[PDB]
Amino acid sequence: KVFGRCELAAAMKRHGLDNYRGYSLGNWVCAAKFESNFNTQATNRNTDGSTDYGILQINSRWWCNDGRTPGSRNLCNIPCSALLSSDITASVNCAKKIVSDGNGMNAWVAWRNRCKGTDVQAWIRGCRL
Ligand SMILES: [Cl-]
Ligand SMILES: [Cl-]
Ligand code: NA
Repeated sequence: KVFGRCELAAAMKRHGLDNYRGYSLGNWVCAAKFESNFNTQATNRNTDGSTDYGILQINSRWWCNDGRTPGSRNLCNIPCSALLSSDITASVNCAKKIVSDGNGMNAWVAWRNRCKGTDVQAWIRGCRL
């Protein structure tokens, strides 16, 4: 599923992401835009053989099991394919665990490079929340 911007903002808000660990809704929408272009089916292979999955590009080395990342952990206790669903529930619940692990949203390289320190409220502007 390819979300609209306001559609994703509303779905993330309903799943508890607005101000989660102090990160306003605009940060999460900005991250999803540059991680996946709002596409729940996005995958990308990394150099170490891990793969990033879904609308927030969650990495198989630490967070989900894809059966092909040897010596990886599965800290969200899900198959990585669950992160590709049109229902973002699994991605959001895993994201909540990642952002809580000490490094905040710096875990997402696109957020660090393209959202951090910008006017992220622009990403939810005009949406009916
Ligand atoms: Cl915001
Ligand atoms: Cl933080
Ligand atoms: Na894994």
